[PDB]
Amino acid sequence: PRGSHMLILISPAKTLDYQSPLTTTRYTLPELLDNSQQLIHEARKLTPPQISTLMRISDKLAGINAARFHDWQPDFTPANARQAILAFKGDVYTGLQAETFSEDDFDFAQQHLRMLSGLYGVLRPLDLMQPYRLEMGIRLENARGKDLYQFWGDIITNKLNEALAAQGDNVVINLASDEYFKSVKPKKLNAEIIKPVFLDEKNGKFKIISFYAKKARGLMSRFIIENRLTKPEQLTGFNSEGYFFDEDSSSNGELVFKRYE
Ligand SMILES: [Cl-]
Ligand SMILES: [Cl-]
Repeated sequence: PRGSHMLILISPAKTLDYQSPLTTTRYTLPELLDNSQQLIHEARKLTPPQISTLMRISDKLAGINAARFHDWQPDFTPANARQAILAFKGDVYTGLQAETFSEDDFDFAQQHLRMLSGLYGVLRPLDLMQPYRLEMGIRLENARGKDLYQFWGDIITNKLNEALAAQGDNVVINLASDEYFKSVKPKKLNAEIIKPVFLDEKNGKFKIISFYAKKARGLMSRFIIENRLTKPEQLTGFNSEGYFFDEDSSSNGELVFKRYE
């Protein structure tokens, strides 16, 4: 893989959509399914009551997810799976708004965007995925350890490095939640890390407000893709929905964007 000099990382989503019209029919296949299969083997051992307490979800949703683990099999097709960038729904994906992407937009995203995933490890935008719930921070015991950080080890970082240029200045734009970015090993990552941070106002102070911040990470992802950005300095132009760059508040690889109420 050639890789590129700019890679965006975002979180996955809990809500999945396999019924809306496909915005593109082009797809690829996830590259870490041998690992995924091992996790499915463990996940299948859980009863629905165990899923409900472990994942803190309703009995009904635990049942649905028990069935998903039972039903999962690695021969992915459009009849049984959907591209990750289309399947995921939630605040990040509302900001990203992939349903308005052109085929060229999808090609740029396929080169420059990756979703982290408890089950799949690393997803490309066009990678088909079968439905699941397995959040990265879940304490699922496995052959390699007591949780998914121990399971994935350096694998996720190594896969991201494959998508980065072998030499030259690379940047990884961390637009993922800490739960997911914890699966990446910065000392082993072949890139500078830049973390755009979105702060909203409250009582004269600026703070991370989760529902706003998730949508903002999506808006920024879309900004980068739509404008085909190549360099870190270009990210400071982001101003969607009232955010503005704050240079003085930005250090240590954070790029801070503030927004008034
Ligand atoms: Cl659905
Ligand atoms: Cl997020």
